[PDB]
Amino acid sequence: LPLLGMPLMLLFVQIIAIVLVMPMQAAGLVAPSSVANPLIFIGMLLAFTLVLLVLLRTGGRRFIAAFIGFALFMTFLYIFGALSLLALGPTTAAAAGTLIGAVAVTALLYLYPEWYVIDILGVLISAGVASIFGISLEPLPVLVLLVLLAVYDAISVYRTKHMITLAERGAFVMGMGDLIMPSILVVSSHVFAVLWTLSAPTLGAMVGSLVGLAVLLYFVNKGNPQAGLPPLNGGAILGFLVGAA
Amino acid sequence: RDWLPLLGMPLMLLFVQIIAIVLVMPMQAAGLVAPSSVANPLIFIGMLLAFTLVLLVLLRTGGRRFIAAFIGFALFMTFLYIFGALSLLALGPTTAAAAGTLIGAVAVTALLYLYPEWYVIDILGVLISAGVASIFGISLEPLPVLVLLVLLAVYDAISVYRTKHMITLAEGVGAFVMGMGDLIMPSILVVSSHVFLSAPTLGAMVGSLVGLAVLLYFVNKGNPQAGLPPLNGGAILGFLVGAALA
Amino acid sequence: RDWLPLLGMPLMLLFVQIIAIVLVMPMQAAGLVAPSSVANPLIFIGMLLAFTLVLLVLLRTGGRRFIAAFIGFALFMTFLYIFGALSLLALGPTTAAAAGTLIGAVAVTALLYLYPEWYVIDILGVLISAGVASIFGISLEPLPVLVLLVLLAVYDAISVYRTKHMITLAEGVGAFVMGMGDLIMPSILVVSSHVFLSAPTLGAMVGSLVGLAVLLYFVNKGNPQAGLPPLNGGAILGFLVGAALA
Amino acid sequence: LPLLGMPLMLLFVQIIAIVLVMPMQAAGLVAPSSVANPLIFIGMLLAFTLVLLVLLRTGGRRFIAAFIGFALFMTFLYIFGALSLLALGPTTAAAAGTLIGAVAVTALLYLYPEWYVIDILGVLISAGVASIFGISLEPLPVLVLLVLLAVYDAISVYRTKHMITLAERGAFVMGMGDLIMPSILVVSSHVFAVLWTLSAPTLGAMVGSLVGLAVLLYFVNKGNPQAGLPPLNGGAILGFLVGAA
Repeated sequence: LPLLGMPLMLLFVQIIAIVLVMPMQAAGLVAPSSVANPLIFIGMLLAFTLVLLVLLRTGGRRFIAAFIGFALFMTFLYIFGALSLLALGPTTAAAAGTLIGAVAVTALLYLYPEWYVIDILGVLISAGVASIFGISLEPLPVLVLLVLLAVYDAISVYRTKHMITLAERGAFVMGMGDLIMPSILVVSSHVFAVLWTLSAPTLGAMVGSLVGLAVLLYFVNKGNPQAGLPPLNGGAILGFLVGAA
Repeated sequence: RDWLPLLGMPLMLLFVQIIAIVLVMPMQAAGLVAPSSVANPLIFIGMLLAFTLVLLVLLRTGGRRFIAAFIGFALFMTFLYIFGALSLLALGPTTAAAAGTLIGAVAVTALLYLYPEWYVIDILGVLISAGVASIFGISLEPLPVLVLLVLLAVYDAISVYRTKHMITLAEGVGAFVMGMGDLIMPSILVVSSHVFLSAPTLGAMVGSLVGLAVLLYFVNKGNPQAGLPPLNGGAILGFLVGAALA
Repeated sequence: RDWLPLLGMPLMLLFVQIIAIVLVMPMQAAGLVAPSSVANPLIFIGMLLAFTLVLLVLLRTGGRRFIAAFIGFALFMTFLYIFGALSLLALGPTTAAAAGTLIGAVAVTALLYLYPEWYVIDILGVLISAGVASIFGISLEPLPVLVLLVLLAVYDAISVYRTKHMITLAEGVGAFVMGMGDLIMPSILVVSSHVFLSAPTLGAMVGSLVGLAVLLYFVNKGNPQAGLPPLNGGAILGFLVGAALA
Repeated sequence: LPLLGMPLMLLFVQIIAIVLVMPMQAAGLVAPSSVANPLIFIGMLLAFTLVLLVLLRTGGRRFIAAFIGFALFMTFLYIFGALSLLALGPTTAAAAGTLIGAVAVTALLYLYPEWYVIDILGVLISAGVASIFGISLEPLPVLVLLVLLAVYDAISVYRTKHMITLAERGAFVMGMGDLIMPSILVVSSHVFAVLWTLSAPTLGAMVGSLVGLAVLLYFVNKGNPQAGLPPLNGGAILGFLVGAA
């Protein structure tokens, strides 16, 4: 049954990312087109992580536990807050309305969950990040970013596999990350000029990603071999280009 | 009866609040502070996280008395601001006032480092705590402070419930900083209310004492509880009671 | 005779210099650089120290392939600048040129990470090295570069003499980075001279080759020596010889 | 014989600090009077050190060895360079003249010395730092700074002594530091209005410091007890106030 579950997880993240697209540009503002944007993005990720880890190596018993709780709280503030209070909206008790909401959620997220809860929250966050970057510019810096990241993945995969043929948390993090990646082409192609059953080529990307994840879960059950991202990234790319022509 | 024992902490509460008010006065005679935005609590919290990160990287990189040095200096400075504020409202801009506070803070900090009388420690803890309380209380207004309080309280209860459950799991299924610090927390709401003999914000002070009562009650019972929600929740209770008055 | 063996390194020298010139050209068609101040070598050195500190804190915080990732990315980017500069002078501002270089750099970096042919490694090392050489050589003028060179050489000889003496004491009384890097150093002086078929700065190139000759001579002898002072001192020798010409 | 040696070391550092005072304000510029200046100074030292150590804990085999070699080279650049080339002066081959000089010295300093050499170089550096801060403002922020630092020292000394009564490089660094401290009152009181045998009260401070060091070396040979700085700092202070009245 979860065999549909994780594709469900994708579909939902994409959907909520689109639903968030409208209220998100009521401010938004992260990063023109510019293909240098993916590079700035990558470097931002590497330095962010490098810092976060040096925070672990300098922490992180109650520190980075809390630190993460806080970052989580902020991003959840933006999710509930900016995206729902402006969608009401806007101001006053609604803003307050969402604070209570986000404090509730992070409190809920912290302590111990129950199966569906973590998945749900992850879906929310994921849709958030997806929406943000997808909005933060167009389907071509995004195309290059995707193919870059994916190619990195496949290479590190083959490499660390070939590095074998001799002789917990980060999983959920990385999971969310792949959940996020194609959604960026879906939002960022919704920010593009057709509009059948609400934006035809973004649909194309979306289905292409759903089949991508299908193929991935298949090879995943075939045994070991799966170059992580290049299925969903590149396949969502194929679906997008298929839905644009 | 059970008076003299363990009343010293509600004593310390009242005292810190009082000295926080009395410090509300002189601290504006040279500004300080740091916009009644609800983002202010967030900036507060994050900056606090930076404060701890600094303190920890400082400790792990110690520093046998380098750590003692770094904190001794931090102390010296915060006492400079305390005393400074005192004389600068007192004798005002005069050289003998300022020099008075420098000599004062040198005296006090030196005393604390020279193995004092350690009833003294509680007293100084009260001074410092009242100081911080005054600063942030003078800084921006209730509703942000209210948010800050409720937030922090929630964090606390999460933390306690977590490590306690981690006790109930692991079978088969420096403290003064935290002390005087939580002594500070609701008092900051006590200040940021008289800043917006006293008002109807006595209410917050008594409610905070009653929170502390519930706290030292449960603490003097077997099988402990969370901390903040009695003190904050009770100070908030009293404060909101001090609204239904006027 | 002893031709084909260990000529590949002077080969690599000449090649890197050549490709550094050929890169001198296109890199100004979009600027880059970074004032013929003698403080520039100092800024260079300090920034280099920051570069290493970053690389090390990155390694010790590794990062099994995170480190591989971080450097893979750095590589990818520097290759983007290389290729970029190429097509952007070639086909110019066109989309097919830029996309050409992105695809190019993806191809190259992917190749290098996929366990290539590792004669390939030397070739790419030559590309990169020529790149850096070109950048700083295009950046500011000789006398600062001269200072930089002599400085670095002095540091080197101190370091070698130190650890060698530490060998002679302790009884009873990734290398490619450093390699191609020192391959780079005098070449930067070769660029920053044609930037101020070639000039009388051929002289610096040959003198650098003769330095390398002395180097691979002593290295192929028992009981090693310092490194930089032959390459830099010899490139400088040839360069100053290329002044007594014109 | 070194019984005079280390006082000699002091006298020399003070002298060269004064000799450097003139060419030093040909630019200079570190830190108005302002008694907040000592505090800024202290905090600067604590954060500087904290960083330097985190540089060790993140280094420091060839790194901080070199890093120090560099910092040393720069400060020696300023010493030879700014103080001698302007004292010639100024510009052209003189500036070059001192570069060769400083590269020589740090090169000389690195590798292995010979007794007198390290002392000499230390004296130079010390005079440099002394001159700089002494110039960088007046004898009253300096007075407070001195008495503060000294009182800290005596307290940490008593404390870590009382922490006993139960049951290499940094030495030279700290040595230089105490060599430095009173010289700051001598320079910074030379930047003050009398002028007998060239500034009478700064002489007063200088001798008061020489007797301070005398008393210190005496108690040092008495056995263990010496509250480090409060002899030379506070005693140079007494000498200054004696020479000013």
